[PDB]
Amino acid sequence: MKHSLPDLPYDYGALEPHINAQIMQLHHSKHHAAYVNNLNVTEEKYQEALAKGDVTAQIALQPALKFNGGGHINHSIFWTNLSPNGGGEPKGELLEAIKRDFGSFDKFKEKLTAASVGVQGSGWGWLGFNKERGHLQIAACPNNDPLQGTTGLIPLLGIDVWEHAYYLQYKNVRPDYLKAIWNVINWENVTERYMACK
Amino acid sequence: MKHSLPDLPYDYGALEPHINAQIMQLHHSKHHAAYVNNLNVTEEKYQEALAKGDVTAQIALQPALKFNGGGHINHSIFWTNLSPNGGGEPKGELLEAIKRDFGSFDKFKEKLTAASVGVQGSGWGWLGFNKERGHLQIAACPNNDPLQGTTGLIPLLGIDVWEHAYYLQYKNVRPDYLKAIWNVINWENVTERYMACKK
Ligand SMILES: [K+]
Ligand SMILES: [K+]
Ligand SMILES: [K+]
Ligand SMILES: [Mn+2]
Ligand SMILES: [Mn+2]
Repeated sequence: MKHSLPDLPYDYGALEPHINAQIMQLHHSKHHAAYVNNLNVTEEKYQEALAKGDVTAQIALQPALKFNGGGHINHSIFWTNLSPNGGGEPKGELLEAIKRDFGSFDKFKEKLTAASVGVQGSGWGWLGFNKERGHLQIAACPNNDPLQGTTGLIPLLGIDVWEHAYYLQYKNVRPDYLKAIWNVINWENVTERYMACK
Repeated sequence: MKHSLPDLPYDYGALEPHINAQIMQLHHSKHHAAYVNNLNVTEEKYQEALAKGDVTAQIALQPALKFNGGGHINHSIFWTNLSPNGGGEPKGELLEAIKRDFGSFDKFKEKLTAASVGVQGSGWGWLGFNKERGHLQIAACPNNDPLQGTTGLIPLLGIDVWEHAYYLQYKNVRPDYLKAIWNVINWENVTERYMACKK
């Protein structure tokens, strides 16, 4: 009945040298912890305002709900999208879909990189599934706005481009972080999410 | 719970010739009614989502909640802000505050007119009360975003500048609508809302 912080499925240092253990520990144990806690606080406030029919209070809570709820949604997916066992290319129908919809795996990587580099301020780049069209789709989201809740696309792979996702290690050079992160993408998890859509 | 469409404080033609009866009837019986109906549907969907801990669903419902919920909030205030016995100027402490914060009643009208005419697309112009600062403040809101829920200001007087608020009568000439509406402002209601902000 309450949202909880999922354990990281690997050690804080498991993604070194691509994302260092200081980032992983802060990102999970400080940043995500705060979203979950503030999400639960906001949800309780929203339950009270709903039961009273206080629409002003409901609307005033929307920023916190989207930001912290989106934070919890996005980071929960993000941790499973990475793995010490990741890197390389997907296989099977996910790879065939990537080649069909984006031309090639490398072309897909440069489109998702571009979407991720192009976020001005805080946000996320996403590979999603468009269930209406039955094909893959790339989108960028601001701050912690979550993909499915704001666009209807089913999330397959997210890349956090908030500065806390990379700054300690890569400083201002966001492209260096994006170069590195391809080495730890958990294509097994992205594949499972894709198959679940179809 | 279940929100309801409030009765109008007067009949649909009571604000003529400034806002014609066809507009008032559509505005209350069709537009506000739809906000209530869609607000109730959206609240029930949010109750289901909360019980499931479905945060995606909660967030997907926010546009409909803000739009219809804000529509309900704003129009409920709007109807009480107008009156067949309105027009003229406020008195007492509200008039004192208007002179103090905007210089004069006429300069206040200019500023609220300008904010309302300046909305690009659908929206509202508002005179509000800033509780933190203890003075009056003019703001504009897009679409049906409600004043207090999005800015913290307490609404005193709102002017709907959605096209459905004036188009049938004034067509594209929103400034003529703004000039006419001053004739039906219920300063008694605005005063009540102001006094409530500070006792
Ligand atoms: K590196
Ligand atoms: K006339
Ligand atoms: K009058
Ligand atoms: Mn993050
Ligand atoms: Mn309206």
